[PDB]
Amino acid sequence: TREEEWLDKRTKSQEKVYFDQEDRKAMKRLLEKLNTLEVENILKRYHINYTQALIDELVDWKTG
Amino acid sequence: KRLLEKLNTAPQNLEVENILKRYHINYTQALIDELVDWKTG
Repeated sequence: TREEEWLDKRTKSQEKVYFDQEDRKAMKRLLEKLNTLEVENILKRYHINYTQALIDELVDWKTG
Repeated sequence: KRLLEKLNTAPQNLEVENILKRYHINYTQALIDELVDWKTG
């Protein structure tokens, strides 16, 4: 017999769901607002899609 | 002058290739040769 806990959980649960969606929109809006290296060039010449991880290894491979 | 006139006239390839394998990206000998030359440069 604990109804106070029931209301407390309902409050935290619904608030999280509501603001969780708002967090997504907030990131998209601020990201769109903010929108408006040797290994990087060589790979672009070969028009090969390169991930950030691959760039790190090649740089480490040279320095190492 | 005479000696001056006379002077005037693989593993790294495997390392880079293995890396390109892990990312399953298309690799060509020209790219590997340049990266190898890029390492020495």
